[PDB]
Amino acid sequence: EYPTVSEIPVGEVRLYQIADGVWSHIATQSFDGAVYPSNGLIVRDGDELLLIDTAWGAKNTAALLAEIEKQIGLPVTRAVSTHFHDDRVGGVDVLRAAGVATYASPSTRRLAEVEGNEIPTHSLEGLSSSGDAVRFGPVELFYPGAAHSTDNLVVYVPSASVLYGGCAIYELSRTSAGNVADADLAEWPTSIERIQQHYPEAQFVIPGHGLPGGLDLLKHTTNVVKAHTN
Ligand SMILES: CC(=O)SC[C@@H](CCCCc1ccccc1)P(=O)(O)O
Ligand SMILES: [Zn+2]
Ligand SMILES: [Zn+2]
Repeated sequence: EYPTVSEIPVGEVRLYQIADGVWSHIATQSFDGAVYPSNGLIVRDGDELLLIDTAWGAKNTAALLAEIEKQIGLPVTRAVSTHFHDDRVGGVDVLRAAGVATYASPSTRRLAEVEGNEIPTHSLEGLSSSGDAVRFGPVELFYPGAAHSTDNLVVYVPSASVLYGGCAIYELSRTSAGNVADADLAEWPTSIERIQQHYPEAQFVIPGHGLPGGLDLLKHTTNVVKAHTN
């Protein structure tokens, strides 16, 4: 029932309802000769929608906006990118062209600029130290410390007990670290520990790629990272 990579041609986007007023969005994109699925989040914010992460590329993000208009019909008014790589900020220009106010931490904005990626317009203050959390409409943003990247944020929806880990959290079936180019393998288990401490009550955990699960994904990810380290 959760859509898989084989079911979503590149350029199409699926919406999956996780709880009332909470959806994931699922897209697919080419990376180094293979196509991968990728998740983001959509959260009802009163009469508006809060978007967490692009759909990995301009074309996919446009399809996401279209699918949202068709299936939900509320405007996306704000978007947060959880780190600076293309699967998270690629498409920010499309969001801005459609009237969406784009946000990310100062760190993410700077790293995106250096990388030559699209740059979210607005900075999110209050997230510069490991353990920092801030409220952002219907969600809490949390910086757990360096993991998949040094800037990676996670997102909690308190009304639904949904934890979106982004690329810091792996799906259960995944045994192999992916692109760990900007990763901090030594810090990553500690950062997961911070997430586990801060959100002990999470009922649903959404990884950056693949199938949703529960808090068991946190331990699974730590095991995989440590294996790539041992
Ligand atoms: C999310 C990651 O692991 S890094 C993001 C890169 C894409 C990563 C896809 C890696 C992957 C490998 C195996 C299964 C799922 C995803 P990009 O810099 O092109 O946005
Ligand atoms: Zn990344
Ligand atoms: Zn990713």
